[PDB]
Amino acid sequence: QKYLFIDRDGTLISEPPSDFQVDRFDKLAFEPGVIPQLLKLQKAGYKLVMITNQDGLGTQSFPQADFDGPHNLMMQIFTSQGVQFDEVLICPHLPADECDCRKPKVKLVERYLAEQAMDRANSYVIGDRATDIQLAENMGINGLRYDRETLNWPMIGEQLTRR
Amino acid sequence: SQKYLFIDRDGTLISEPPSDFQVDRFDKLAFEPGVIPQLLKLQKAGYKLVMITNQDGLGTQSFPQADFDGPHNLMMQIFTSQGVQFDEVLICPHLPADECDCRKPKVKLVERYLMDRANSYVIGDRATDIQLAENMGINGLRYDRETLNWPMIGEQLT
Ligand SMILES: [Ca+2]
Ligand SMILES: [Ca+2]
Ligand SMILES: [Cl-]
Ligand SMILES: [Cl-]
Ligand SMILES: [Zn+2]
Ligand SMILES: [Zn+2]
Repeated sequence: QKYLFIDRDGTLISEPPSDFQVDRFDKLAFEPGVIPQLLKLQKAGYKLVMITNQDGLGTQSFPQADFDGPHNLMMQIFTSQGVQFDEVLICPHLPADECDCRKPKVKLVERYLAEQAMDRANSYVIGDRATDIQLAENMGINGLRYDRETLNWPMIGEQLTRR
Repeated sequence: SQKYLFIDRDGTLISEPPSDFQVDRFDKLAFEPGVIPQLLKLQKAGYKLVMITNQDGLGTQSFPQADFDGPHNLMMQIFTSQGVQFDEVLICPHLPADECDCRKPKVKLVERYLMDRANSYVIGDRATDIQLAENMGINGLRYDRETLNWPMIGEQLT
């Protein structure tokens, strides 16, 4: 079973440069081609897992309800279009917290690291940061660095369905 | 000449809010199932897309433009980022009691198009969308999420 463990901010949707929080609907913007390309990936046999660091989500620096609105709408869009994430894995912690679950730590994905849980050879972490790539290393799998110009959703869709 | 799909907004591309028929809040925005992949499938088959919508009283105290713009611009962001392009977005903002020239099924918003008539369509969920197709001299598909939906239409037209 091949899995794509996919980052949220800066990968599925744009990352706001001011505070790095999609905490209003006008800061919500899908990355180009993400929907058709995730559809294409699913049709090739990949299951999808969302994995995101959301610094201080739940607290007053990032109120749950400020996150929920655009997140839920993002999820309705995916679901309604046929894109299904098996899980959405979120670390709401601050880096100072030194929590167990903050990417590139593997705690959130521990069940996929069980011994026949996935096909490590053909599974990927897709994300736009070094920490996504480090997560992949920590997981014993491939890391793809999403880039809107140089490794984008159409390129990814093509590359991962190559035979 | 050119194949067009004249596509209704509320109830056809996006969900129609059941109590007040206005998508005037972000939390009332939802996409109709499969609308994105099917419109992309339709584009690849040579259909050009035009959005056509009655937005009763858009700009009045009951439907302020700023209330419309937010969810609408977001919907547009989503479509465009995913490769779906509407050549135009044609809006009648009037109340029915105004009896304007532009409220579907009247043909005014679309005069300019009045294209390959035999392969062109109005797609919408109301009898008024079907009447628009008749008034325009083209085909009408009565969208229904359950019974004549986006995957069916994508398949039918390709
Ligand atoms: Ca990111
Ligand atoms: Ca309608
Ligand atoms: Cl992250
Ligand atoms: Cl209408
Ligand atoms: Zn954590
Ligand atoms: Zn009008």
